[PDB]
Amino acid sequence: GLLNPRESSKFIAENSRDVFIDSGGVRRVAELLLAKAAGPELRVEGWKALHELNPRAADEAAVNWVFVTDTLNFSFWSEQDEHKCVVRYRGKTYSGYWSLCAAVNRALDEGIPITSASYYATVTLDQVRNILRSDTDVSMPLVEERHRILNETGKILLEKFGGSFLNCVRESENSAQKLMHLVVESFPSYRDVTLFEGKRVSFYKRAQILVADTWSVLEGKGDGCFKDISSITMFADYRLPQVLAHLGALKYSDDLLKKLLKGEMLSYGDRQEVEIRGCSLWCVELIRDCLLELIEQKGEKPNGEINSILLDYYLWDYAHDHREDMKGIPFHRIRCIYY
Ligand SMILES: Nc1nc2[nH]cc(CN[C@H]3C=C[C@H](O)[C@@H]3O)c2c(=O)[nH]1
Repeated sequence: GLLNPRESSKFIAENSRDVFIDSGGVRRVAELLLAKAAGPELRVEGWKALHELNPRAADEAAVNWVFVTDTLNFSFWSEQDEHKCVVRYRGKTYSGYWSLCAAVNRALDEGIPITSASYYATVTLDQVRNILRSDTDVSMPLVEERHRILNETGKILLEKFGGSFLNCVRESENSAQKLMHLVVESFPSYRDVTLFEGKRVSFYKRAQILVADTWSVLEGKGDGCFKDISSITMFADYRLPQVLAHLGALKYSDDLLKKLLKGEMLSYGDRQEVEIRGCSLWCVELIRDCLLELIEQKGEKPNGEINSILLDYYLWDYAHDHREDMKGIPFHRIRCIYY
């Protein structure tokens, strides 16, 4: 049956018709990452320290915060950049995924317990629209899907887990793989699985980022100490492929680039879609191996364990900060609940 994400990705990358991993671009990105390796952008602390919307505390509240956001961590792109969902929070302005986090903090500050399953298990579509309200005329995408998943997720947390994601965390016994597995098996919307060449492959974008984010928000300590944190892969979404294609690590075929430039919508499980995700996932594994080797070849001792989580976080932010520079190669478009 099921290949795990890393195995899935290797298999996809090796049998890919429309997407290509370019060793030269793998080298480049590794070296761009090397010069940054001592800075907060490739430390676990950077998750809090570079993102003011992320929770400060390492408590049950923060953990449940990470849960609700990674539960809804899918599909923020809009049809045009002039015409998107924006949320204002404490006099600052956020679009995309950050507009979700703003929306959450905004609700918490209003006093609505949006990070509590007791609440979001029975929250209405009308309430959800309210909480996620935009400050432009344009709504966040798939709000109906965000409502349905909240209700399903809340119920399951209240029934199986005492209404707290901290309980799920503790049950994983400091294993990131077990936490990822528990999540995938307990919460339907996280089942980020499809087909390729007649084998079941897995990506687990949201499940993996949820584990990474649990790790980050608890600062790699306590219930968020994970002995096996380096086993987590990148989180295969639509932005990380874009920024790997920009930097020269990923190459797309004529036909694929055709779709991307015209804004033609991909479907979840389309081969080309699957190939982009799988190749991206494997691409990052290769950049990580390159970087570690470069760090070795300069006879160094890093001050923290570099892993595929941290590279992903970095490259995602890079995506965000350098959007204008990437116009030339668009991100692939899809509407699904998985990313
Ligand atoms: N691949 C990927 N997909 C994603 N969707 C949403 C996020 C949001 N994560 C944020 C927290 C730390 C990261 O630097 C990023 O600012 C994300 C990602 O960090 N990576």
